[PDB]
Amino acid sequence: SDEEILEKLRSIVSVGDPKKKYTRFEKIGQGASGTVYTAMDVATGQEVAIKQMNLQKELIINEILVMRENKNPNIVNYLDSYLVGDELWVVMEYLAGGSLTDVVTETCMDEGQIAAVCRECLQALEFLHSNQVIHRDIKSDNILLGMDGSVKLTDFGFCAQITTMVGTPYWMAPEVVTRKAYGPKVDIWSLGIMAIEMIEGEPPYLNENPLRALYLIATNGTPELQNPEKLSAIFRDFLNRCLEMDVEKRGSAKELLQHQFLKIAKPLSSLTPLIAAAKE
Ligand SMILES: CCN1c2ccc(F)cc2N=C(N[C@H]2CCN(C(=O)NC(C)(C)C)C2)c2cc(Cl)ccc21
Repeated sequence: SDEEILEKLRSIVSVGDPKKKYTRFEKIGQGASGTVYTAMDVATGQEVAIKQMNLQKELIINEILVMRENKNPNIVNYLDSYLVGDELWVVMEYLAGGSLTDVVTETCMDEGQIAAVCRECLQALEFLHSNQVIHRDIKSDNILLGMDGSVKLTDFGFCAQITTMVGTPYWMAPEVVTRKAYGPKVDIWSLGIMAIEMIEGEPPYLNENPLRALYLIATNGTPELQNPEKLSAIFRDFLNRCLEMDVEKRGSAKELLQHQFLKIAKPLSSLTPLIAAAKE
């Protein structure tokens, strides 16, 4: 029953006032789905991320329980949740070293550094997909980095869902653009686009308006590289497996974690000078 659901939700969310438990709020994102802030956990002295969502309920209960019971080092993990009147606040981890967008727009990554990042992102995807969660918004903006090179996937555009056109145009799979065929493989396509961001600094068609880019992806399908000859055969093979037109042929996160390209990954510490240079 209706009221028995609101009482179950009230029993699952954390006790306390998040306006008192968190301080130094700084708005980092906003859209029609909600607001994202960074904040300081008063008790722990750790920087956190907080998503605030209004009325837009039994699904909420299972979704909260799933993220509270399932943790992974390559995602910003659920820390707490609160009901503030009609709003639901979700507190999760945060990394303040910067985003992969900062790194790719400011610095040049080598194949060893791209392989390390791809591996960490693939581990996050494998975890989410095993919990029937499809991200739908994989892109460099959603990869937070720690100063030590640690990698955490976030969902600050509110796209992830347990299995309306969702995502960011340049990173969308063709089957999402043409028929909204969401599935784990759209995250693999998006990772392939993010791997292109790491080589060229941008996804394909970034110079075009986002709506035209949809028409370019729907017609071109598998995007072409500017200078493929500058890449190893193993990296090129990894990209082809991520950007396969055939959904079935496209590699899963589990399969791609076995790819020979990831075997050349440099330690995550190799990203620290890029993070530092991208920050300033
Ligand atoms: C905040 C942790 N979080 C997560 C981190 C980083 C990400 F990139 C995605 C992501 N999304 C998850 N679940 C989805 C599904 C439902 N949901 C969601 O906020 N539900 C409400 C609004 C709270 C009810 C997003 C997720 C899934 C698992 Cl198994 C573990 C942690 C998760």
